[PDB]
Amino acid sequence: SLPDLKIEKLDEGVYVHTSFEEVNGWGVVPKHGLVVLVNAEAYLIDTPFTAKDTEKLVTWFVERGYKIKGSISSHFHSDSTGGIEWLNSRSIPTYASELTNELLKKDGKVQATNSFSGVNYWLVKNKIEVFYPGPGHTPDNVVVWLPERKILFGGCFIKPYGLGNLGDANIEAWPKSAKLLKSKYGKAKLVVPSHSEVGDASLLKLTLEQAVKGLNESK
Ligand SMILES: Nc1nc(C(=O)O)c(CCc2ccccc2)s1
Ligand SMILES: [Zn+2]
Ligand SMILES: [Zn+2]
Repeated sequence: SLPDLKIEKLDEGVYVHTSFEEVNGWGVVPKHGLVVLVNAEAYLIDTPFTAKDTEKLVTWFVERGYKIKGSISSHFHSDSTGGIEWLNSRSIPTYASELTNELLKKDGKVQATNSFSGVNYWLVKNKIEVFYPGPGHTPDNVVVWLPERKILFGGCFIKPYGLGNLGDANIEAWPKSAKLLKSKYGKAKLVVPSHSEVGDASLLKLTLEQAVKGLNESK
């Protein structure tokens, strides 16, 4: 009996969707993703945990005149991919990196129907960019950049106050990856993490600090 899916305007044409799980040992965890509008078309940046919540989310925007053109999953964990099966079931195109789909397959999960590879990928040319900084929270994690309003979705890689679940993490690489991300995206106006509140580009420095600290206090 946890809070319900929330949808909230972040900037013009950019919405944050927040869904909720109770995870043993952590308590209630929020999960943020985005819905990005381009004309009468909406793009999901990460899916909620469940089919149910992905249905709610899609319907919210359809009922407002938008076609759901596709969704992109920042990494293979359920908090980014839990809605792929329902989106596939609706013939909404789903995008994940080639590395994420191979991890979905190995984890016994349904994969995204469209895959991409490389450091930079345009989901929508000059409007929605995907960037791979390196392994960190997971081997596959990517971030999503909106050049318009200078908004960076960092997924579960942006971890300003603690790294979270390290089961699938690479703590060796994470400081390397986080320095790179800070370098590329220092001029972001807004940075959206998966599990804490939106902030500015200082969240990139905080993440780098948390990655260094986790490497150091790993010995
Ligand atoms: N679905 C969930 N993802 C994660 C994750 O680490 O990405 C969870 C751990 C909770 C946590 C999140 C942020 C900072 C500290 C702890 S739960
Ligand atoms: Zn994760
Ligand atoms: Zn997470």
